[PDB]
Amino acid sequence: GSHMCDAFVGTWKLVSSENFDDYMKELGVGFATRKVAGMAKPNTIISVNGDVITLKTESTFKNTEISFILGQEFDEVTADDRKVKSTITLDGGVLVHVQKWDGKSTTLKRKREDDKLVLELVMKGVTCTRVYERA
Ligand SMILES: O=C(O)c1c(N2CCCCC2)nc2c(Cl)cc(Cl)cc2c1-c1ccccc1
Repeated sequence: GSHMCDAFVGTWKLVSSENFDDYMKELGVGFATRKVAGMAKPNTIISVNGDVITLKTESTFKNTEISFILGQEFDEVTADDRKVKSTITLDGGVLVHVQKWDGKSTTLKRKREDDKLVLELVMKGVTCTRVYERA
């Protein structure tokens, strides 16, 4: 049967970024990591099996995979090596991903817009946009 998350399922390749260096800086990412991460064009497979959503990313920099159930907090190690407590929820048709660590929080929103998957990343005053197309 069909589900709301269906529009996210697929293979997505990064095409563009706005304010990513600023966002990483706000997170405390060091110079060299910012430069190397900022060059990459990662690919992410988003799949669903029952209630479990998996996000599998492959790139020249880091490979990551997370699996989760909507609304259920989980442990995540981010590409910049933060050890966070994450929760991913649907807000209408937007996936909202909150990461908490050391009393800090960042919010990552995934939305479908035209044929794209658009990510909005917010840390304190900084907003970054990452745009993906199907691969
Ligand atoms: O796009 C990502 O998967 C991703 C990412 N994103 C954040 C939004 C949701 C998906 C994961 N956040 C990053 C951060 Cl906060 C720091 C660094 Cl140093 C690298 C990344 C990368 C990243 C960047 C380049 C290659 C691999 C992962």
